[PDB]
Amino acid sequence: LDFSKDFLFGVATASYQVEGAYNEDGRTMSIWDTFSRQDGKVYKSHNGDVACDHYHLYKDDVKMMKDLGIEAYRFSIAWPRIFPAKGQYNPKGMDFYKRLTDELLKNDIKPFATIYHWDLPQWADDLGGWLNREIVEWYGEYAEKLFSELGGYIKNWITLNEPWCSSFLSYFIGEHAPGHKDLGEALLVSHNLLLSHGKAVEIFRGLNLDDSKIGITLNLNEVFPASDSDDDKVAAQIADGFQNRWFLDPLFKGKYPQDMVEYFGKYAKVDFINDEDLKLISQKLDFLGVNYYTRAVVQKGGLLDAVQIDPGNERTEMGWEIYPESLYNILMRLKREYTYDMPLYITENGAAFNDVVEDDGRVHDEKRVEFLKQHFKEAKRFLNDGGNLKGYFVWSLMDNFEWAHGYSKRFGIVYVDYETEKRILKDSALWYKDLISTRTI
Ligand code: NA
Ligand code: NA
Ligand code: NA
Repeated sequence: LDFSKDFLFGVATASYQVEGAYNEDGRTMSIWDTFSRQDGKVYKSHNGDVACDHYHLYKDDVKMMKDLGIEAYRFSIAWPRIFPAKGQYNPKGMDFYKRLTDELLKNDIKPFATIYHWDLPQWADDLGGWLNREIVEWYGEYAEKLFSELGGYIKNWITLNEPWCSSFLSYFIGEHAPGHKDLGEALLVSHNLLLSHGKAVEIFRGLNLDDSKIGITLNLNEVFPASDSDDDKVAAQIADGFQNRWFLDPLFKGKYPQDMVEYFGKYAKVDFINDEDLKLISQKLDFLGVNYYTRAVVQKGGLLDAVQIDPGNERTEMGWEIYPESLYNILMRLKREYTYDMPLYITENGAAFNDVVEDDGRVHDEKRVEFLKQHFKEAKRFLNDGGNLKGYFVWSLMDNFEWAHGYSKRFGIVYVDYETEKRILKDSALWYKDLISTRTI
């Protein structure tokens, strides 16, 4: 077999992107409910009030996954369902994740739970959010409650999804909630996110849950200089430090990357760095989840102003270059520089294309079939070169709410007709079903 029977073929979603039921069974608003109601923040003022209605349709969706042969399901847990007010636990919110995970297990699907996938409760943001160091304790209490109530259901835990997005994209670029534009704030948020991750790991190890694993998920790219010039080499180094090393180094080396500490320090405070915090941040993990989509080609441009070059190759509807070799290059880089023999999962990879249901009732998404084929071939090549890849989760199970793009970008292997909430298997889902069945590519 190209992929062993123990290899996990998975799919992934996130709570606010698919669940809907935004005001039901005690759920209160997250920063994204609020953000999507602010004019100009989200495409056509789309929001996740209803999304895919997965909260109500979860049994049908699990049956769909079973019929595809899905072996693992990565989802996130909505903090505002579990603690809809500070210190106020909501058993009805917990009950959803129990019946969801009970359904998954009874259909032979391994649950992978993301504790935080960007839907911070509005009550927490009103108290300062990720800028308030006290969030470390709020997050730890939330995580401990999940570990204690769901530890018999879920054995694979992910603390945070893509902390680069929750920090720089949300507080510096301002495209994501809460939408600040302040480099110093983004840097502090990145530190408090990592410290909160560390607190959850410390709680996790103290519980000593049998056969349970914990990790984190990072979106990673590969940065190419546009030319062999020294200017473009420095630009690539900064861009690589900004996207990848700012998170990889504290997690796996116990130290922020010094070139970036000095670079950022020309523009903002970096005084949050201290030894005690970096010891918590760098606690040993059981696995690393890698979210990979594309590379960047950069030339010198100013503060983080590298011009992004278009190398003229095929792209997705996001404008992201289709460059499968960087999946292998990034996995090898981790093996050789950061994670060594530690298990790796691809916790997201996928693509947005202009999907259309044709008169035959089918979605002939050939470009997504070819995209996934090329990237799974690179995963296979990593394995046959000795990489410790344990699974691969396609983003996404279904079309969903794509953050600032609303519903205009479709990432699913399953098409959702939002008017009816009908699920339509795309050709990529049928291709994936065959890959799982044959384990051959
Ligand atoms: Na939602
Ligand atoms: Na809205
Ligand atoms: Na580790």
